[PDB]
Amino acid sequence: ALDAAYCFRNVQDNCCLRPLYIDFKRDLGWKWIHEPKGYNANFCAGACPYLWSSDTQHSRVLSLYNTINPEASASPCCVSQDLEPLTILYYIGKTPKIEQLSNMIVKSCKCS
Amino acid sequence: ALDAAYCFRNVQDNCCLRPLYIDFKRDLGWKWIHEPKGYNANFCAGACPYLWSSDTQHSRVLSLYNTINPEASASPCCVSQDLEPLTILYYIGKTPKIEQLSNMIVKSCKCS
Repeated sequence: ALDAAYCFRNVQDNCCLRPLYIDFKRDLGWKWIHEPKGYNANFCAGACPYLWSSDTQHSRVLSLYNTINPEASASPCCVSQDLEPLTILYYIGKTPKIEQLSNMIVKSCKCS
Repeated sequence: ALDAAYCFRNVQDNCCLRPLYIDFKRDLGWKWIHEPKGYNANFCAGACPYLWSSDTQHSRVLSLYNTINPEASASPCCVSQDLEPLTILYYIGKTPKIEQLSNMIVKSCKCS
């Protein structure tokens, strides 16, 4: 899979999972989230050559088209595949609010 | 939607559907497909600013992160949303083969 095991601690140009830890206050200026203070959002980035983790038939065809005609700028894109949720705690005055946000953390990537 | 109505015949920088007709033989060198001779594959391309057709919570958060820190190269990507199939006819010797390929044509885009 295009996951941490394959992707982290390898520097490759093709589509792969890239690590990214976001500190809510420091990076986004969100001072209102109480816990957690940050999380491993991660992201997907890299080239999508022919048949490299192709999502659909369209990704397969476009990955071949883009190899032949790169000027078209029609390459498939390296995007999230598997994601995980994140539970946050924030206050609303003194009313503690707990919310489970789905699809917050990316665990694997694909060429779509 | 980020579809033909909004996107074609407008030249915008943000994520949008882009037209692309592929001629099998001329563009891909696939001489073995009998009908159709080509089709409207189309593609998705363009910038993903904060909240522009955000797919998941991760796309929402990363679109804000990328606005503040563009060097990170962590932007969400403009990718297919709705797709359509395409039926092709090809021969295998003199055995006509008919296949319906799913997700061949892109009709709308999203920032994922």
